[PDB]
Amino acid sequence: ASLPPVNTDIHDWVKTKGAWDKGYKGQGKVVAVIDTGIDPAHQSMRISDVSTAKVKSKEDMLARQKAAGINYGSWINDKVVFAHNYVENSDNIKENQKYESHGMHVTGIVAGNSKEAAATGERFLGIAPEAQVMFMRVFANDVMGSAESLFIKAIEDAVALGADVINLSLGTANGAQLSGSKPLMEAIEKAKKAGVSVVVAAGNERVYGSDHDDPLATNPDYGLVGSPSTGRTPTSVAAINSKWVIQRLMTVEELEKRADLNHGKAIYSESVDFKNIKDSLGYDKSHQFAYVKESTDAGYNAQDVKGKIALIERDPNKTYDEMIALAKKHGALGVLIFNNKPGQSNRSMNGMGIPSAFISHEFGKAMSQLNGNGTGSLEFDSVVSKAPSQKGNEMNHFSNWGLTSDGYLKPDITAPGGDIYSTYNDNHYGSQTGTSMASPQIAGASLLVKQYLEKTQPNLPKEKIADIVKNLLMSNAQIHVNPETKTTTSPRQQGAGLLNIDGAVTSGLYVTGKDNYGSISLGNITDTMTFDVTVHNLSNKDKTLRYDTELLTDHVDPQKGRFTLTSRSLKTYQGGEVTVPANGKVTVRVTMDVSQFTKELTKQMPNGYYLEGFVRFRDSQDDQLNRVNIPFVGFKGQFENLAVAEESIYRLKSQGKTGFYFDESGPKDDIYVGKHFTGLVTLGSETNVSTKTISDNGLHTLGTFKNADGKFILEKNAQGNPVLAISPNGDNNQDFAAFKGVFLRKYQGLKASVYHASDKEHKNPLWVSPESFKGDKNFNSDIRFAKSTTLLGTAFSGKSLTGAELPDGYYHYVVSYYPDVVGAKRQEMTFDMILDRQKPVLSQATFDPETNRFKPEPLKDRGLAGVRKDSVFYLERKDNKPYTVTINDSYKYVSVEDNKTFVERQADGSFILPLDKAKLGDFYYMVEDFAGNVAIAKLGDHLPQTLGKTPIKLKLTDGNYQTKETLKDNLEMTQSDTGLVTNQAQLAVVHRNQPQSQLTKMNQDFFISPNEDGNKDFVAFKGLENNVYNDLTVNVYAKDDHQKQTPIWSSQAGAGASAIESTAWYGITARGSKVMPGDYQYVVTYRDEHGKEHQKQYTISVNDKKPMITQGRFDTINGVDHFTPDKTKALGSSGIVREEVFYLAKKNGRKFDVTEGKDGITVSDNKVYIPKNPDGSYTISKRDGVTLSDYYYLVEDRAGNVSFATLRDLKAVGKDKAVVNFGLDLPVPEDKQIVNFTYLVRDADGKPIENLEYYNNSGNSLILPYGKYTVELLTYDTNAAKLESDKIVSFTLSADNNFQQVTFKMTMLATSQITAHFDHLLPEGSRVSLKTAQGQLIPLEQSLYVPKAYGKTVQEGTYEVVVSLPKGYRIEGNTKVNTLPNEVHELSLRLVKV
Ligand SMILES: [Ca+2]
Ligand SMILES: [Ca+2]
Ligand SMILES: [Ca+2]
Ligand SMILES: [Ca+2]
Ligand SMILES: [Ca+2]
Ligand SMILES: [Ca+2]
Ligand SMILES: [Ca+2]
Ligand SMILES: [Ca+2]
Ligand SMILES: [Ca+2]
Ligand SMILES: [Ca+2]
Ligand SMILES: [Cl-]
Ligand SMILES: [Mg+2]
Repeated sequence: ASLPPVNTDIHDWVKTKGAWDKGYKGQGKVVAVIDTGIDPAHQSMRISDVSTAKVKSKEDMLARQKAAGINYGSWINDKVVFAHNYVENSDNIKENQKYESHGMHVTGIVAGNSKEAAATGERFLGIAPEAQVMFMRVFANDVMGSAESLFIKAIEDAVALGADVINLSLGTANGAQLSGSKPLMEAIEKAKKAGVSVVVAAGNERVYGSDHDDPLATNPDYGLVGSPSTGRTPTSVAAINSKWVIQRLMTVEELEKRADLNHGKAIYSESVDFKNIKDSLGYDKSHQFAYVKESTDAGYNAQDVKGKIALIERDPNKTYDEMIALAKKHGALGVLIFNNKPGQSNRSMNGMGIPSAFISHEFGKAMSQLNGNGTGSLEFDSVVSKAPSQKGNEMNHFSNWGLTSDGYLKPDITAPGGDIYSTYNDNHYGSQTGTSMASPQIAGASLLVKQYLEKTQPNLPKEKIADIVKNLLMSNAQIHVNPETKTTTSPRQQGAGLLNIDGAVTSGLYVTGKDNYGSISLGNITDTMTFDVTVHNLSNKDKTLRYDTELLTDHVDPQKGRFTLTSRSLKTYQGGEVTVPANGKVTVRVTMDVSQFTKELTKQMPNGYYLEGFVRFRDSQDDQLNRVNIPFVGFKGQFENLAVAEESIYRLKSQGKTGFYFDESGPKDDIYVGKHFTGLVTLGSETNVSTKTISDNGLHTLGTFKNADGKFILEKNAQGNPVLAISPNGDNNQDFAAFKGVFLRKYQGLKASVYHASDKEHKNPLWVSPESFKGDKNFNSDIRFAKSTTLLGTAFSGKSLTGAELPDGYYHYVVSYYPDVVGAKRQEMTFDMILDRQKPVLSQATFDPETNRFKPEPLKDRGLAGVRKDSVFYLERKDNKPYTVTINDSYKYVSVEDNKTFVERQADGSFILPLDKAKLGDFYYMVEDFAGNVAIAKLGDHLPQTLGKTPIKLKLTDGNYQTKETLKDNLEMTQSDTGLVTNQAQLAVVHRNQPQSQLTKMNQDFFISPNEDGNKDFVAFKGLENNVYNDLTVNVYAKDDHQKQTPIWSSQAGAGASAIESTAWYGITARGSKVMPGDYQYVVTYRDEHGKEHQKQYTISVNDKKPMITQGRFDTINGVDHFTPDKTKALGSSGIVREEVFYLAKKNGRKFDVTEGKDGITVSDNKVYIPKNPDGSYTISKRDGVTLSDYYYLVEDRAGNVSFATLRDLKAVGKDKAVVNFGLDLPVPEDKQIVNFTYLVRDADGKPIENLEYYNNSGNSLILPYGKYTVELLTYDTNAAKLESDKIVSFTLSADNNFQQVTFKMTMLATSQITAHFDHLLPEGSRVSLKTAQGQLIPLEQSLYVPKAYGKTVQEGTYEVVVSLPKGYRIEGNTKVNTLPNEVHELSLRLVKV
């Protein structure tokens, strides 16, 4: 034919045609695209001449599938020769959106091959139009736990069926190169060895803080490159913006003759919120407009109010809505805001509170339309046009940057990802932006460089080939120059440069540093950079090249102290010439003294800076052919040791500074707990004098207190300092303190320790958090990404490693951690901390009867916290009672507080009491310390009845209004009883208040469920009332410890047979960790009056699993619904001991109710019970106001675990239907568990079941007809847990077994870090390994940034550092370590010679 022309907007730039014209189009290669969707009907989806393809027919395929075990997924046509949906286990591979399919677009880019024209009039091709496509539909739901296993099957399938390259969009911000998820890394190594190029988008988060503000110059570790592409084997791809852009434009023909404005044709950007221009003004219809100066009202009133689309420049003060709305007010019809900054890329507003005028941003100050001076006409194109782009040849804003988390240079290379036009569904095309557009450009190009290498170097093995495909692509790339600043683009942003395909299949040169890689990561840099660059020549003629090295660093806006993410050029240090043998290599030695720049740069980057850049090679004769180059980066400083956390908001405020994400709005020194800072947090709860407080107040920043307005304020003591103090007394007011961090770098090994503050060197921990934590920097790339993280696992509560109470005193609470670089130093951060459990001093005061002046003694605390506030209040009666009860009808919540009203405090320290407003003696005086201890005297308590007189001295004592609740006792012990006691409470069903609990005897069913639900949470011992129990100890022993010799929890000193709490075991170790389900020996020992030793032994069982309610039966009897639950079994620890049917009656409009008992207020569900009939049915009756979803069935096991279901939910099961439920069986507490996993159920022929119905609102419980089935575990968090039982389980539903329980038994995974640190660098030829318990070797390799150190992350276990060592050498030091979970273990080892 005479075919439409090809769009070379991208090919001209990346120089594709230099490869096409040498016969490299992808013919007989295959790209495996792992991604979201694909339409293989698309006209683009085409091969020319199947005869030359890798796979020549639908049968060549079924011949490849069975060949390697793939029993699933079809061949579709000559182009898309394999496709399987790995999420469903489906062959539904096409997405259904607005034709907008991501994976469609990606495939268009790598291998589109259309003959037809898109809407421009051109036809579009990929980099490899003649390559074949296998598509793996693979994508992630949170609901899975980990989609990784799916990606690995797609990778392994792709390899097996014979791909040449794989294209992944997959990414996890702040990847490491050496420690990504190992199952996925190894899958990738496996493709490399099969000669597969693994090409991965680098991510779209850009850099730390990117949704907030540019990064502080004290924080150079701002990189965020993706978790798989950051690995050494993949090719990791950054994105540049296309120079040409295909969009609907706007045209004023009255500006046709301005050729620098694309002939009167503008790029307009409406806000992502609204986008109302097409639907409100309509394409292809012409409208008036009128320049408005000044978006006030003045500006010629409203000339642009008749029909004119209003045209206004941006007022950087007035907001986008103060503008659109003010225009719509004057009659707008729709407004254009044209940019105030000249030459700038159309700011993105979003901004849509009060739009409704149909608005857009017109390109720049440029495109100020001033024809006939304000008046003009304009229309909106309905078809897309080619336009110069307002941001072409710029790095795309969001391409990931920086180094990998562990210090390596990535990404590797750049390609066009901004505004790329490619294929959508249903013969549509569209344009779309991101680093995963750039990635298929490079996937395509490595198709072609592979074709080449295969023709031109046929003696290259599978294993070596993908690594050379990469090294050519990089080394031949065009080093990009930032156009706004005229400086080389950072290699941390652009990699080895912009893609140059021709260069790569033409020059036959590539470059390599010492590490045999197309880029160079030097580690730390010290006043002298020396390194070895190596050029390689695949030609059999030869090349002579002249070279020179440009050295860069990061520019810093000195007004702001923030990186600008642009590079400044230091010095193009000069090189030389060298000649590169045919089929050989030559090595040159670059050397630069940078001593010169240290002072100027250390001044603006006090924690160090990057020294990076390129080494350029040109042909010595003609400097435009044989252009190749290598990137490098080092760190002037100690990259491994950069601060991991931002400094504490305390220290920063104290030195006039602020947090990177800290919102300083509000009253001076407000630290509301929802802001973002490093700090400590604690729980508060109010003190009430007229009723028992029934709920706490939530977390607040420790050291802050509500001021009059209820904002929480960092108060200072007399010396002008905040006070970090907790009062671990049981009252839930500041009883604990926990670390909250704003993390700057990825952290690992994080724990909390408490030392006595006179233990200055932190050598004797008194308490350590039971676990250790690890996590990500708070990079905040958009709203979904936390600006701070709270680690409640670091809660300290004044108990020690033993559970003993640590005395009131002055301690250091030390949070320690490590960055993710081997060899780094442990970073501590210290909080001075008071343990004070003592209320302030209530002495006496001077009341004078006619000045009405109450003045108390000056304020004195007991303990170190210090008095913080002085108060007087009375209880204003209201609805006749001194407190108000408040029922949050929507959250089903009740709260109660005093009607406290406060008397102002005159500056001299006293109070003028309003006795018009209540009696003296109904006023309370209150003194609070900084730890939360609260003293309150009711001053009437010590009033003389001689009221009116002359000034009297009044005695004040505390009323113990702030105390810890205590549990209702009521119990009388006979000698019959065991001695054991536990607690009893019902489970709320509607209200979310804490149900009333009270003590109960325990003379059977020795089983507890430590879940803090009120019911059987502990085992305490209570003695006969007149018996004596001297020296009373409880110890708990594991079942292994049959000699009862090493306790795992013991009563603290001073426990007594009648203080129950002192004796209560809550299934917890001495450290306060929940014990595992199992049996334990609870041993009570005491001496009586006579000194005879007594011991009472009991076997307690711990188990907190909720019971599983099965669907029962329903029958109609005398016209009334009858419910018959299935027979519960009673076989111990889980057997049912309580069975209820009830319903909730509405009263006062709701289903719960408040009752004002003698102590205080209590909340209950309006429960009404249904007698069990003698046939085991319950009669579910008529009852005005009550529907079947108001009737419940409830069960309790011997442990006190409770479950319930509405009868509506149980009745949704047909009478012929059965129910199967799937779950995981982990040997840990319910709060320590995965719940996330997906599964496939197949019917008796192997067909996936369709049209799912769920049982009792659980997506792990299905309603199915009777039959044979199988279930297969699809996904689960494989970093957290290992499957142990069968992955496929067969089961049969039937009217007898109409409820099946299928569980996948699992074990749980725990890692540790090990670092071996040496004295002096080890001699050449030494090898370091970890030797495992079974005798195997785990090789370690030198740390880049810390070369005396070798480390790895391992499975929790016992290891020994073995070292191989030549000549006469020896290692001394402890080489053995028993790792702990999430811990970091350092072995300092010593190298010795003679
Ligand atoms: Ca196409
Ligand atoms: Ca408080
Ligand atoms: Ca307290
Ligand atoms: Ca070390
Ligand atoms: Ca105190
Ligand atoms: Ca107060
Ligand atoms: Ca319980
Ligand atoms: Ca289906
Ligand atoms: Ca160092
Ligand atoms: Ca463990
Ligand atoms: Cl922004
Ligand atoms: Mg912005």
